[PDB]
Amino acid sequence: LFPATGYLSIVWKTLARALGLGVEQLPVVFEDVVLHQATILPKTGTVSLEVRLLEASRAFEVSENGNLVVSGKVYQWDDPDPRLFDHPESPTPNPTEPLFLAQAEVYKELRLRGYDYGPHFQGILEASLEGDSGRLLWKDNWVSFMDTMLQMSILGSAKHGLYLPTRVTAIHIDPATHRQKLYTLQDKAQVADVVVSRWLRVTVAGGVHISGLHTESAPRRQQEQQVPILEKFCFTPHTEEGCLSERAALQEELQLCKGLVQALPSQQELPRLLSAACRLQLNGNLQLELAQVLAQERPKLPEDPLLSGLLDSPALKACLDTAVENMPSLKMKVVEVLAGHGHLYSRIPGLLSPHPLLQLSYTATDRHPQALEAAQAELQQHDVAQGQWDPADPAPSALGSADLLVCNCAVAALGDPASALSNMVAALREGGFLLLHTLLRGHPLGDIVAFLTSTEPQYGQGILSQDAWESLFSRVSLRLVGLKKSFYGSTLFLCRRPTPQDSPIFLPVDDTSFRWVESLKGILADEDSSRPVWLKAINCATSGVVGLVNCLRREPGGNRLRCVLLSNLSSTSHVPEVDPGSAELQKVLQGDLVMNVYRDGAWGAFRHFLLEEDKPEEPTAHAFVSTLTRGDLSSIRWVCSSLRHAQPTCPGAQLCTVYYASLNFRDIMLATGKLSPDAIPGKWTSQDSLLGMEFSGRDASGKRVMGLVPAKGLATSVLLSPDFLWDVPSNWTLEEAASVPVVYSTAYYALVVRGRVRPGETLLIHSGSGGVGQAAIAIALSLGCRVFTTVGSAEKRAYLQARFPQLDSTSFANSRDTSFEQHVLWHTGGKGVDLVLNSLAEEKLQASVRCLATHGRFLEIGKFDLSQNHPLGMAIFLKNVTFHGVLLDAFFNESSADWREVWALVQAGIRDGVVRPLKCTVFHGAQVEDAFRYMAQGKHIGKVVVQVLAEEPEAVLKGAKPKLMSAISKTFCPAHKSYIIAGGLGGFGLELAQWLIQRGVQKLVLTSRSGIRTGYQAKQVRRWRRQGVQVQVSTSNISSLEGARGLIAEAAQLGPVGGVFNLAVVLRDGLLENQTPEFFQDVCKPKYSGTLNLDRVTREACPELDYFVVFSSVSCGRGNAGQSNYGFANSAMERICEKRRHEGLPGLAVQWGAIGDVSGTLPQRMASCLEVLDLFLNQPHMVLSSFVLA
Amino acid sequence: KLQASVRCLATHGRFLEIGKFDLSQNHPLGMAIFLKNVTFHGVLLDAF
Ligand SMILES: NC(=O)C1=CN([C@@H]2O[C@H](COP(=O)(O)OP(=O)(O)OC[C@H]3O[C@@H](n4cnc5c(N)ncnc54)[C@H](OP(=O)(O)O)[C@@H]3O)[C@@H](O)[C@H]2O)C=CC1
Ligand SMILES: NC(=O)C1=CN([C@@H]2O[C@H](COP(=O)(O)OP(=O)(O)OC[C@H]3O[C@@H](n4cnc5c(N)ncnc54)[C@H](OP(=O)(O)O)[C@@H]3O)[C@@H](O)[C@H]2O)C=CC1
Repeated sequence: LFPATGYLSIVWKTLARALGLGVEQLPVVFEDVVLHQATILPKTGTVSLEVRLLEASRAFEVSENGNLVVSGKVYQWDDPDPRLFDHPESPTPNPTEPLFLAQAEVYKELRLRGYDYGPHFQGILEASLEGDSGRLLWKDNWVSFMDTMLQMSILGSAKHGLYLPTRVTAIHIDPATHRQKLYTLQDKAQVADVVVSRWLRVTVAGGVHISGLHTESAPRRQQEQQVPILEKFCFTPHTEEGCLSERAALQEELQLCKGLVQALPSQQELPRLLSAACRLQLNGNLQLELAQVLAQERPKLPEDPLLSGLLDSPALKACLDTAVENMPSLKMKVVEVLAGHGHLYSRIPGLLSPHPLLQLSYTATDRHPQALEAAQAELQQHDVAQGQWDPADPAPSALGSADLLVCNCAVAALGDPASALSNMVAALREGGFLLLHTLLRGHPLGDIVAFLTSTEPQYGQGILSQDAWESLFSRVSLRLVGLKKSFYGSTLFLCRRPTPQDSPIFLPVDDTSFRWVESLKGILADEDSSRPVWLKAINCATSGVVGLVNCLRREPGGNRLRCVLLSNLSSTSHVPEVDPGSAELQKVLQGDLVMNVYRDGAWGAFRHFLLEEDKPEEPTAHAFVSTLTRGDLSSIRWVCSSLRHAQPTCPGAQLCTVYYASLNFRDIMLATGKLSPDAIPGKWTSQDSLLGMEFSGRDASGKRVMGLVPAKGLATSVLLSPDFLWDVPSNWTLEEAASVPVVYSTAYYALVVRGRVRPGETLLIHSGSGGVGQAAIAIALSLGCRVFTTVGSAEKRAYLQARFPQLDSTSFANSRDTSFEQHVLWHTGGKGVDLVLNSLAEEKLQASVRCLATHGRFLEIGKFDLSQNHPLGMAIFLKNVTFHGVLLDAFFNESSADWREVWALVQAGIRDGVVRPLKCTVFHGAQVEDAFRYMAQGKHIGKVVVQVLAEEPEAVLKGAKPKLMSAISKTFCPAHKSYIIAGGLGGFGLELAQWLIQRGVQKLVLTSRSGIRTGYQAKQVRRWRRQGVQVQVSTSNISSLEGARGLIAEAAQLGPVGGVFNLAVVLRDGLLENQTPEFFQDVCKPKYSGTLNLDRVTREACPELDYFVVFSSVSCGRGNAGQSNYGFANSAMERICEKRRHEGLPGLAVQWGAIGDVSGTLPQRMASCLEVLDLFLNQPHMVLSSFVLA
Repeated sequence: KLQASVRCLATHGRFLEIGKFDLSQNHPLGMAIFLKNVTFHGVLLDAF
């Protein structure tokens, strides 16, 4: 975006040229600068900005493509006053804080906010913590300097979000005093001192003086935001059976197929084929007639759920990951046989996308060129190649040796099992894999397919018994590493070509001293030897050997690494013996898999799976409507509410159940995104919903009440001060009462309190149909005034006429047009109207002002003109006119003593009968989006209310609890509980702490060996303490068990322990040869030992704990080079977390690819990281991962 | 100087104008001030 200071600079240069002076010779003054729009500089091309000056009026105007962009007033400064640039009195006389933000931290904070400034705009050398005074650079560029001024001004604002300048009351520039003020540091760099005075709304530095700067929140909505890949790190046995048993549709399909088979109906292709086969004849069915039939000639059998059920199940992903893992290289070569019918080419490439560094060379082969001729576009979109090899014959040299083979024999027909397997194993490289999908004979579905397809013997041959397949594998000297089996007899074979037998090394890796590193370091050094090196740990289930091998394999010589781990999550589970003579070790050796993990009577390895896309939901009593995507009504959905944790004792609390909640224009503007949430007065969390202003429901005591709330009133419960509650009259209905509060309260405040309306006066009430208009009309007629009202349409006119008989046909006008001015002036004899209640647009507003009579009073309740700061000719005040700015939002913040006046007025109106409920259209809670759309259309008359809960016949109900309801899950914390973040003063720790506080923690303990030693840390800590949070700094190591106990105890003082997070990390990078046992001890001490100490102490004395999060890294699992110790520590942490959950205790381990704001994966922005952390916290899996693919 | 006076106002403030120069000249007045609850009064004893 083009900086506003850029506009100022170009205007200044234009004025200097017009006067003939040079820029540095011309002290200029700006006034009433206004930025109507922001210009976006394109990457390629140029944008022309045109500046026109009106010398007579001292006005300028910048335009682009004939569109106004900037306007204001500019003129030469006749008599510069050096007194002007003297630094103002400091708002805080004595900060007395040696700490101060440096350049890096300043722009780190600004990046967190959303500002991304490059080197040329990084002009702030330092800034005081409060952000009031600092030092700026002077690179001889004016635009950079003034933009740095604006940056300094923005740095102090507590409000979050992205704010940009919109108006500047006045700017003074004096190059001479600027040159005088500049002074040099020790370096040759030139600097100037800046001072910001929020009290006087003035920013002064060098020879510049900005006053009255006004910044307006930007939407801050960027398209094409990063989309992280979410996965769950789950254990996976090598062999499984009944994989798809959970699915019902598959079972129903099986029932249908067997039913047709019985005695020799659905949309699925296979049941349709069976029905066709049985249709022609009940007995003696022709093989030809059943083989061919319309709606079956297509290769839609694979599309049948039964046949391709396993492929859709994760088993395919597990097998593919297993194949990829045991690759000496980082590149994979895969070939598909009979691809025309297999169609795996359309599926396999998609599954391997998550791997960041993997490079794939896929090639599809078929018996005949015409087969697979179709879908050539599908092949083209992927990196695949055509093929002609027919498996029966020996493989062509072109394919040669490939890492992996995929067959999909279940649908494709194989000429002969033995011959095809021989050809394949010939094609398969040494140590490669053969993925084979087939249907097992002797199973119900197997027998059913055997009865069918008898016409083609080749397919019949493909169907074989499980033991037959196993025997076939042995004959071709192929070893079955793993097997996946469906519940209906389908299966998925994964076989590996044996590698030349070699004597394997054995190295215990369970020593706590890490001295085994030297032993391993020596062995790997002997790169000449090709003997595989088998690391095996059996002493501890928490050994993180998995991460170690994952990292080591990348480093040179890592090809020889192979792991064997025994981790049982149940003590009762026995431990197999891994002695060389023991059978199990020999079996795993024959398999020759990199990862061999045994857990509770099963051999397997950890795998990555994409987790469910759906957002978790739970049944809750407290939930509030929210828009998950700002500006989209389609996203409106219910979310869990923080009200679950609340104190009923407090008299100010007065928690109330919600039955009907109304919608107002403000709610639509918020949902539509036309109104920024920050525009709502008050201190609001960044993540929250500000929908709904009024409601009506039963109090905690059951008494029916209607209430008014600043926001969050559209929910199943509201926390409200009793001052904002009225008792519903016995004759009203809770639905009716849902409309009275806001409209009547604002009408009374506008007329009686401010306008001081007297009986017999004259009024002009715009938008009579609207709720506020109806309330105002009802109030006025009671006094006995004469009313003029404007209505958009004829039906609204008729409705108002019916509702208010006293009102007359001459009391109407047209609102959408500006013709009412003539009508009012004519029917009033030209005198005008005493009182005006205006809520219309700029031109309508100007028209209304002319309607005022002498001693008139203008009541303004709109916002558009006020926000835009449109001018108002003051000549109207020559009469005794009084202009009122009426905002009801002020009461919710202060002046409650004043608010009681309006409360009494509304109560008196209610009891006297003046107050009448408006017409209501009811939408059920589940249809809230429909209500929003209907009100957005603008055809509604009266109010739109959402029936959150139906009213009971009883007048007063003892238990007013809301009915349980299902909504999206969110994370909130009780106020009384205490939370601990180990190493919370790091880059991630502080951001996580802030995120938690926004969830209402109120009691925090941050651990760090060094303690507060940076300006940013001190700034954040003091900011939090100002909000009332009880922050604490420990400096107690979690590595030492005594240290962990002390940390927990001191945390308990603030209150019961709620959650503990382990973000402590010390890293010592370097290749294995460089690593030494000391570095491993140092790296694992805060992460491995600390986690064990925290687990022990928490399980000992933290009964109320519910959150136990341990931050791991993607390097573990995925693998990375030169970070073996890091991977080991992370893997150990993950193992501890996995064990904890098995016992019912809470525990979580998160793997982050990279953090940007504070291995082929781009750094992830902090906002996305926190969102994903919330989602993870709400999920039940033991370990989760997140990263952004390059 | 009139513009300077407007800025000094606080929320719920009231502005009482008794000078008749700017009013007669019909000089502009930014309406953004009214966002803060504010009542701009045009005082003229002459009416009585
Ligand atoms: N103290 C304060 O600052 C407060 C201010 N207010 C203001 O009161 C005003 C009136 O609110 P209220 O009458 O309850 O609003 P409603 O939406 O209930 O009524 C809107 C009225 O104005 C017109 N209108 C407004 N918005 C739309 C729209 N999106 N689509 C179609 N027609 C629309 C309608 O047509 P038509 O007019 O043509 O018949 C209708 O008469 C608002 O401007 C609000 O900001 C309210 C309370 C507090
Ligand atoms: N890209 C990333 O940053 C990624 C982060 N992670 C993990 O996420 C977490 C957050 O990392 P992040 O905060 O960015 O990194 P930091 O390096 O900033 O975290 C280390 C912090 O912990 C403190 N600390 C060190 N030892 C201890 C100890 N024994 N007890 C208490 N505090 C201690 C350090 O202070 P001091 O040195 O003075 O003790 C420092 O403040 C870490 O667990 C990290 O491993 C993993 C994946 C990606």
